[PDB]
Amino acid sequence: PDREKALELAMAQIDKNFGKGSVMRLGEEVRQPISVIPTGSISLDVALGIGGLPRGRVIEIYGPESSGKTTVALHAVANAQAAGGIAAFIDAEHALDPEYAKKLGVDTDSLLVSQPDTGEQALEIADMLVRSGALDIIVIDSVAALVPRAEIEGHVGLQARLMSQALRKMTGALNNSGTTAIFINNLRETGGKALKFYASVRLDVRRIETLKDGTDAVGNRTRVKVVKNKVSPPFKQAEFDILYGQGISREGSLIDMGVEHGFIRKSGSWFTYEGEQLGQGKENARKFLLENTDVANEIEKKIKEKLGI
Ligand SMILES: Nc1ncnc2c1ncn2[C@H]1C[C@H](O)[C@@H](COP(=O)(O)OP(=O)(O)OP(=O)(O)O)O1
Repeated sequence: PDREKALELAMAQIDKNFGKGSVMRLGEEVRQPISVIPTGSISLDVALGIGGLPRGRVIEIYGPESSGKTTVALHAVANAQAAGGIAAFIDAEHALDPEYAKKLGVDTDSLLVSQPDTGEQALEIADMLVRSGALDIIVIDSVAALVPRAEIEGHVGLQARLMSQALRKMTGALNNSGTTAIFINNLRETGGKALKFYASVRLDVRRIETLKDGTDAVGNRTRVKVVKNKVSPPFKQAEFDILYGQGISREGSLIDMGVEHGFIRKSGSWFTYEGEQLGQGKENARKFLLENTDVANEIEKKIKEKLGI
């Protein structure tokens, strides 16, 4: 009684019992469900397997201070908006900057922003906003800031239940609503034990290295390791460039990928897309595509095919 056919026989018994991707073969490039939201990072998009954050899924983006977490999230908001979506930001950090947001594609003016007082009020006005079935994406700034009713008033219990409760009720909510929920986490190098088991995707955003280009510093090179993923196979990672005051670099992203995929070449550190050269050094080819969007288009259109959709 053949293993191969005796494995899938039962391995299939599992999905049917515990969900879609409860058991995946790290090798499979399967792709049966989409309605995903581009993260504006072609590299991270593919690393996700479904070319973006699955909608209707609770997502967690954790990492140290100044890693790129929120930038990605706002980048998520930018797209879900630019496609006729309604985005809500449950600010509890009071740090969000419109000026930087708007410069990334966020229709600030028409962005719902609620500034809770208690961790409970936050998780409510959020779970409640989700139920209205109007939102497409909702991101919550600072899982840390979500402090309970008391504490704010006066070991003795924990907030980590405040998360299990609202998450229990809210996880099933956005499930049949199609509203993807981003939760932003932080520095340790609590309630994070409940979210770690609900998120259908959990990204680990660490700032791999500092971008310079001969002046002071512009942005940073960020690396993201999708450690949990129930839509596609996990453990894949991606890198990209985040320029100070401009966001993620689509242009420079097309290059990193362009070459890693053999569409552009590198003789003497001189990037060139078949026949016509771009320039020496990366920060210069980035400045090349930054002007001619046609040449960058076909390059974006060539990589779009080379991989899953
Ligand atoms: N308001 C802004 N104006 C200009 N550049 C900014 C602004 N906010 C952030 N940046 C740039 C410089 C930061 O080094 C870079 C990455 O920061 P961010 O992507 O905000 O990190 P982060 O999201 O991991 O930190 P946090 O824990 O607060 O979410 O974005």
